[PDB]
Amino acid sequence: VNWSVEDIVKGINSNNLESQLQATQAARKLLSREKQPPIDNIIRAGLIPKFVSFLGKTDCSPIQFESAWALTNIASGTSEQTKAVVDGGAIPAFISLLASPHAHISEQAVWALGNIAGDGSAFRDLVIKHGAIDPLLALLAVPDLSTLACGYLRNLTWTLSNLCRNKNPAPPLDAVEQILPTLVRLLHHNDPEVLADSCWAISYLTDGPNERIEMVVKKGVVPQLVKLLGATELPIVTPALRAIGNIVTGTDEQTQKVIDAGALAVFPSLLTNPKTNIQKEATWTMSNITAGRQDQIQQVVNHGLVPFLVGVLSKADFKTQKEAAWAITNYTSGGTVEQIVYLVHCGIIEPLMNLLSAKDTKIIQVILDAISNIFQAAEKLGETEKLSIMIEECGGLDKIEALQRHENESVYKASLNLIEKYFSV
Ligand SMILES: CNCc1cccc(-c2cccnc2)c1
Repeated sequence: VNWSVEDIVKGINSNNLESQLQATQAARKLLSREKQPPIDNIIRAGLIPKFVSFLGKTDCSPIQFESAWALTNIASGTSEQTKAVVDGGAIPAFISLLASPHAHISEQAVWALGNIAGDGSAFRDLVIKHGAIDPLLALLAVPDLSTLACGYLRNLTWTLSNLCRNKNPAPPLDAVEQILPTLVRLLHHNDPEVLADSCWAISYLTDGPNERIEMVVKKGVVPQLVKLLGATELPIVTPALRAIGNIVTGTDEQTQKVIDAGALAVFPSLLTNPKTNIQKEATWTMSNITAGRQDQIQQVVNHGLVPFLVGVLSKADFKTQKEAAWAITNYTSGGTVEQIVYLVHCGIIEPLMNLLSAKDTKIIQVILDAISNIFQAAEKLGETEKLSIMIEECGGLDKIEALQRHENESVYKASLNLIEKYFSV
């Protein structure tokens, strides 16, 4: 404990496997240090090539383990540092070690690959090209997952989620297809961490174009996502909500699967969740669902979710309120006249008008857009007057006319539009 770099270098350069082993172990402990671990000094000393060569000493499993751990400590730092480990030839060496008869050594290799793949798209794809996926999946090829050591199972799930991570580009379609069945199995495993990381992996794969959303949804995971959406553990709910949120940016049939799985019955509690980001992401998800078909809007109505949207619009973090505004504009643009009537009876007008005094230019356009849609529904019933009166009684015109002095063009036109058509002669 507490060796200098000079001494580690000296032991590692000796012609003595045991001396090298003690020095490597000393290096790992130094790199394990919590405050200010001298990763850059270790790299500057030229130790990484030597650590990588110790990975192949199949005759001396303890120096395999120490250098794996030392190297993983470097690889779990910055991108330059991870680059240094990769530049040392570590990826093939680590993939070879997945096959090691020592679980401790196999596990380090899993964690190493996880940190390398997790650093970015190019390294993720490099790990895949070196053929990491097959021996990783082979480590989970048992009849029942419960028979694997918990920490072992957690490390493998974490590493697979990293192979699913990042965009531009997203992972190769072939690799996603190869990984997905094991992922679906992990998503049914009873361990909070395995579930959380499985959820993350799904949320990564669903974060893109509808074809990738489809690859996931064809595998029947949506009912399991909805169940996880109801969990007590925030670290499961958070990625499950993200995945559900991604899926409803897809086609109407993809969205409908989310509704069919019973997802909307969880949203009264999500739209009032004490954690700001859950509530934000729930309202975003709602805005994509109110942008769907009229029968899908009708299910939002039937689950009693409209009062909850009115509530979030009335009081919430501003970014959440911005999402609720979108949910409303999407609802009003695609909704039937009866569905828009119902929205106004729930009390949408007053908190809609109040958000017109926000100095965020975009929410103003969104709200004015929704007001226009509601008037068009009112035009079909001849309640245009009652609507104008109602808007005027909560202070709507004060906010709408003051928006004519607004130094943004798109706002002013649509602002003046309204004052003219529904508040004149
Ligand atoms: C014309 N499409 C409108 C639409 C559909 C679906 C979602 C959103 C959205 C835009 C910005 C923030 N949140 C949600 C907007």
